[PDB]
Amino acid sequence: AEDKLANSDKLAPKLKRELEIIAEDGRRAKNHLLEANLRLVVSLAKRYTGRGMLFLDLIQEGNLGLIRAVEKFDYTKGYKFSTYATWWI
DNA sequence: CAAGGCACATGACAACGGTGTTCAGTGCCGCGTTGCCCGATACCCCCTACCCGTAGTTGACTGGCATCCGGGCGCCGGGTCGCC
Repeated sequence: AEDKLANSDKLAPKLKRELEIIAEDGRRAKNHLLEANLRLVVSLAKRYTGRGMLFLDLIQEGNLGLIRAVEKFDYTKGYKFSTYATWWI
């Protein structure tokens, strides 16, 4: 939807708003996924705590890795998101 | 006995002696004042070796940490909920 909106060719206004709405719903689902995986990322932050970096800082950096991973994740892989994410985390 | 005539020496007279200056010229023989000559030195090039940053890696793997009491001591000062 956002790809089609990004193109310069003219689209109908109602169709453009529908595409924007679908992209917004995708954004909402993205944040749903991130909040779901917050627990995994804090677990992996535990896994590297106590090495001179504050635990919440490690959590935040892992969260950066998490947003990267979701930005690079899709169902085309026949695996759960948990297995794929942990590498990027 | 006085006056006039000859010896030696004498007031100056220059010119040599010997030696000290003079402006004069030209060198004599030590410092320099500069053209080379090289020699080294900064400064472009090419090559590759290695430091450092970026980007993947798919069974599954979904909430942690150990705190903290034997100050001690008092006050300020505010909050905080009972009180009637």
